[PDB]
Amino acid sequence: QTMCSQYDSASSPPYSVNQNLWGEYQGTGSQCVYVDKLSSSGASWHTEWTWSGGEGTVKSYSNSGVTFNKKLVSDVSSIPTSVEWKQDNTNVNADVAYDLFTAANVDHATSSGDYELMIWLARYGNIQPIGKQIATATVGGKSWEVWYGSTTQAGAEQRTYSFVSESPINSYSGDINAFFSYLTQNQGFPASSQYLINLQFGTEAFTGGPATFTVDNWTASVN
Repeated sequence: QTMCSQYDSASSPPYSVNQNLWGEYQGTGSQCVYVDKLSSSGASWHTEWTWSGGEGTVKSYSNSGVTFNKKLVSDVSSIPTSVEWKQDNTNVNADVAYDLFTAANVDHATSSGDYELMIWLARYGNIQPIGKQIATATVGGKSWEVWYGSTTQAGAEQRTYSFVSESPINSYSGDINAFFSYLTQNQGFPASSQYLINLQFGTEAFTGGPATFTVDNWTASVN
């Protein structure tokens, strides 16, 4: 499947590959997502993009996602995931990251939440997470810079926690629940009153290109 319009999705329950150019009007360029292999066991895809203008603003977040029974973070047993990706052309402003949202209302829209947990496997150019660094933590046998900041739009505030690796991690696997556990015990995260409502992985593109982001394989589950 080749997807080049603003919003498109291809799915094979529980996996999906999504073209999402939500910040398209902030600049000039083009981007398509190509499904390489999509089945109930995992997703393989790539995206080629070129964006100019609106420096510092995200133009898109093409990604692969997984559907699951939404539940309280405190009730989550494990969130196993694995991925292998590659970036062709690093002279760009972009990041490679997992994006998870939680909300006090299980019926909350999945495009945002009360809290957002981001796990950056790579950072390119001059971009940086929202807020400021508040710690460095060891999660899953790896060291991460812990960033925290908030944003407000249309009357709703979103608190974002970002775990950033020092250098690119192209092959990664682990239990994402370990990050929630850290937040619950070390940053007062309200795990017993927040529902996990979305889990995605992809690349946020700001400016630069032509560039190609490739996901050789991606798996994820919420138990």
